[PDB]
Amino acid sequence: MEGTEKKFTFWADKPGAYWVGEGQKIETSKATWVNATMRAFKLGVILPVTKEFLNYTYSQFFEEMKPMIAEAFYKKFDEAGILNQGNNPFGKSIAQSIEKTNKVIKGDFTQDNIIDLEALLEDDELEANAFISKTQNRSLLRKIVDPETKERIYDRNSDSLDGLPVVNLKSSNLKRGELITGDFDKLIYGIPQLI
Amino acid sequence: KDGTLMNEFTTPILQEVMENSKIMQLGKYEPMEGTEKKFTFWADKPGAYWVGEGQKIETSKATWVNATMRAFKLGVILPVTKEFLNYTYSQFFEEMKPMIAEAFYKKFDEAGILNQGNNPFGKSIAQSIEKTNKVIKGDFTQDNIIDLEALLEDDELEANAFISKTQNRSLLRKIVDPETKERIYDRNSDSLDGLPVVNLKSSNLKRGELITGDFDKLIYGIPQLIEYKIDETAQLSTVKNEDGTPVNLFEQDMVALRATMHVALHIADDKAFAK
Amino acid sequence: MEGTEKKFTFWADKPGAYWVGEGQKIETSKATWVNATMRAFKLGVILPVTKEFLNYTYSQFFEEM
Amino acid sequence: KDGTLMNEFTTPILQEVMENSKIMQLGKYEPMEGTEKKFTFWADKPGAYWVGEGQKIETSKATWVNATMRAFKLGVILPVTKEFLNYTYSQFFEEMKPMIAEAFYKKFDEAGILNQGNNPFGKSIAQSIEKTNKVIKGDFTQDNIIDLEALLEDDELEANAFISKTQNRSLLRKIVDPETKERIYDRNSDSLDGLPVVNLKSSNLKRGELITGDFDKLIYGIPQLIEYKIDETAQLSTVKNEDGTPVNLFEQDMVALRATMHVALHIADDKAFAK
Repeated sequence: MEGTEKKFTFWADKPGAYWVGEGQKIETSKATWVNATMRAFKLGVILPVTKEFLNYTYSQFFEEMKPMIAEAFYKKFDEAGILNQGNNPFGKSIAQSIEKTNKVIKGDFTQDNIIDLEALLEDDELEANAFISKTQNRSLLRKIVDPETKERIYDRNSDSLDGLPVVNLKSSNLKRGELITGDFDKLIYGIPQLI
Repeated sequence: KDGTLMNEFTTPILQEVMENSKIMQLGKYEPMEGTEKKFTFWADKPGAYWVGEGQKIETSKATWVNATMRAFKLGVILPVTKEFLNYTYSQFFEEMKPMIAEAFYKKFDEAGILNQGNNPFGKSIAQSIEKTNKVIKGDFTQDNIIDLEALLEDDELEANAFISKTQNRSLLRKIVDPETKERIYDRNSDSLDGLPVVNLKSSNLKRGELITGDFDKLIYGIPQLIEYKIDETAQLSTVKNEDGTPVNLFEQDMVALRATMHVALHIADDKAFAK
Repeated sequence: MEGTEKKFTFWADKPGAYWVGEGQKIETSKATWVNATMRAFKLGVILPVTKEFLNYTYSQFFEEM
Repeated sequence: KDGTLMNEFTTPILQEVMENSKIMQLGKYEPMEGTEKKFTFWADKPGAYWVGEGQKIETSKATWVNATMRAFKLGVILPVTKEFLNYTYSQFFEEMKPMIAEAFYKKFDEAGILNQGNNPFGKSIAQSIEKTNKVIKGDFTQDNIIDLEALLEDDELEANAFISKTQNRSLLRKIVDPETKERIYDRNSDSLDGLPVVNLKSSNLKRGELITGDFDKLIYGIPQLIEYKIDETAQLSTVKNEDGTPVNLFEQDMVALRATMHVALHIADDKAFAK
């Protein structure tokens, strides 16, 4: 998409009485905001420019580097939206929680607080599939002192905090605390247009 | 807006409404005008080699309560002008009828299980309050949860799945206890006693858990009438308010359905009490 | 399409002496809202409708009306 | 920026009138740069048995002019964002090129006949009329128009049709001739005396018609060029304000087509008197 597409209609429905018939209607729409941007490399690219023109192997390596930079482009956009708030988009993951309402705290760490965080999510009524966590944060989350342990997995494929499988991604974030992702729309146009 | 639309917007939450309709099942589903009579028990025992004696038991259920569907107020009147002028809004209204049909099953299941806003007498919470109490939502304890299972064994009642709201499930998931047994959680769904159960959206308190045994389901169909009658009792806010006389125009489609639930002998329900 | 839609475009004139290419194009849009509804029959046609059911000559007059 | 979509662009029945006026003038075109004049006027003796005076005058006049169409900046900046989103803007650019070509012929006529621009400078019809002083003061009468047309034919070459400036033609139509005949009335085509009059829009000219026959008109070719690299900034708004035009492809294509015109002095024109 060129911008942001409008969300699907909710429309609440209930049976109620046998004779009476009433149905609620709800409308949702999203406005177009924020666009992706890619900048050319400085200092390092200038050294590679002379090598690619003279040698054939360096020119082929530069084409292979374009594919590596394309993977880094998706990694940079995801890390900024989830942590430190360095993205163009307003109200996302950490920025959305800080503006509206706080759910969890990274300052205080407790085994009972982790179970209490799941109870707060049940009252808020939000469904989560996978929780995004950095490599540095995952090492601290793996080992913890507690009287009783429930839902961790670890040995199978990935370590679980509440009781669900999640993949770890490399991002600049603090070791203390864990973040969870709900629902977010993804948009892509392509990779490398100008040579 | 003043009755103007440039582009049609897609409706939010579709899977949640469909899940609530499938969740309301315990003792089969069959098409009937009222309530069908139950199957005969007839107790049989071997006893002696020469002597032969057999007990006979008869069961029957009387026809009571019928399903009712009402047309939408205020919101449907705004949509009536849009559907007549624009082709996209008219197609959206037909898609909304299918969404309201899923909400019809969700409204009937929530009223029977919680708050007692159903036409039927003696169901889930209403049946437990009238006959005998099994569980309490006022007091919460890990030992009491194990004690509730022991009380069900003495009562002799079989349960497949326990119906629980989204707000109640969040409180039930996290609990402080010295020893934990039968929870699952990571596989598909969290278990309270040791059995798989699907969660449905219903207006209920966070404290306490309810269990379903056996209940009969009845259905006639969805959306019969398309043309809407003149509004007088229903409140209108958009464009013009109606109280007495109204112009003949379709705003919300009328649905015809019939539902009757069979009364259960034993059912587990929790009620909150102040200390 | 519902309502009314109108589009207008204007082009800017370029300089005589060659130095720099001048752009800037003007765009205008016009739209009209609210459509008039046709009036329904009242007591005047209602008196004729009763005669149309009984008499054959009055039945043809209702179609002509 | 680029919020609501209009999906409409102005085309034809405006540029066609300006193109027809330039074609109605009729002038010889040459591919080679520069011009040349012919030798005129020679002295002759009347005296008997004597050589007398004997001198012949030679004339040579070169003509060369370069013309270029100006590219948009203010309107072109808004169009750049629309071009990437909508395919209609690319088709609109082809229609805009025809309008710019029509404006190119209009600017060449306004500089000579109306003296608005400095394209021709030396060889101008309005400048030649001011130097000769053949223009009539005040409002043009029906009897005065015939006298002015007869005066031009006696001194110089007779013109086929007088140039119209839209508003001047309407005032001439209201006036009636002394004889039993309609003056400046158009049944199918508008004509001053015999030949069809050409209508042209001018900012400087408002009242008074000028009659000209012999006029040179030469063109290099068609005005079409590819757009690359941003040049000449006036107004730009998208994300950040900029003083000098840089980065990306050009917003508007600048067309180059050289045009040259030579005047033989035949126009008289008319000007209104002020008190």
